[PDB]
Amino acid sequence: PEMVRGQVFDVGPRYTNLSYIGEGGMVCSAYDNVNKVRVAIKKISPFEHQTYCQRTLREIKILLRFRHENIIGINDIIRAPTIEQMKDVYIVQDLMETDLYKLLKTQHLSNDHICYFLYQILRGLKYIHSANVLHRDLKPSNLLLNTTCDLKICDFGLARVADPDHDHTGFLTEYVATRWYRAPEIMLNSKGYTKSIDIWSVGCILAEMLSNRPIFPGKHYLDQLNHILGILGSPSQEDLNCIINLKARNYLLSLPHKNKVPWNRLFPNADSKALDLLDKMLTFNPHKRIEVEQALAHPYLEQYYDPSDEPIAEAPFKPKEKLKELIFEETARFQPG
Repeated sequence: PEMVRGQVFDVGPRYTNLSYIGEGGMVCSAYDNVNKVRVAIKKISPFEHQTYCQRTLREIKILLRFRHENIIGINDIIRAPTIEQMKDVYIVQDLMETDLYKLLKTQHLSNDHICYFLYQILRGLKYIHSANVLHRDLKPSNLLLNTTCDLKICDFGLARVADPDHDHTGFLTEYVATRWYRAPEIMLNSKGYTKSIDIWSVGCILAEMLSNRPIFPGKHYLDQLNHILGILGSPSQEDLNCIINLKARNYLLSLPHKNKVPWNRLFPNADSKALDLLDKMLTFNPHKRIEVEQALAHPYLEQYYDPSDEPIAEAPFKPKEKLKELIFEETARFQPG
């Protein structure tokens, strides 16, 4: 049994020469003796918990169905031959040089790189959204990059089927996405069941690519809205009229007027077309926010835009013990024979 930091990392004879990558459960790289490339392997041990089972099953199901150049695939899944003996699952994925979190911490991005990264994010997102799926946790660290800057979206653990008719909820209740990338409506009146949630996150990522700093670095859940409104300025009457919930609307009406910070002041070196797109992605009113297909068609991305090479999904998506069986069944295809 292969060990890494005194923990079982039991990936069998196919995968040898392991290195600790990080405890995201545990991630290691390994040499794939069939394909003769190094690969990334994630040990998952979810079987005690409803929620870990749920996220693991949901994610395996999604990644196995999706097939897209800008979405991480599952290459293999390793587990014991029986439910009884299955205590962990190993997911094998392409080893990627880096991720956009890592890259932003150290590397200035040229406008060509920002454009290309944005294109690839949106291309992948077009596919996701076309499958009626919301990623719901887009952020730099979930955007993987190889040495030639090919980008792949990962981590669908928090994804959901879109459900715009049931999106409404009360004020300060919802926690969807990672804070800095969370759309204002999540705090106000949204369960994050609409595609606009992901576009907001992409907007935030784009801003972060322009400056290497998060645009809305909320210190905590509540501060996040302070940041958003500090840049977007006070919502318009029309946008407030769109919020029927009184607690949310009256909270916003209670705030002192704040003016918009012009994007070309926040990002003086940015391409003007990039800022135009950014503006459209970081629109306060999620109904007015650009959608993924419009974003791909924006002038900023004209060098790459090619709808015929921006595929959509063929097959949109519509207790723990049973989830273990479903995880066991979902991973069956990877067993010998």
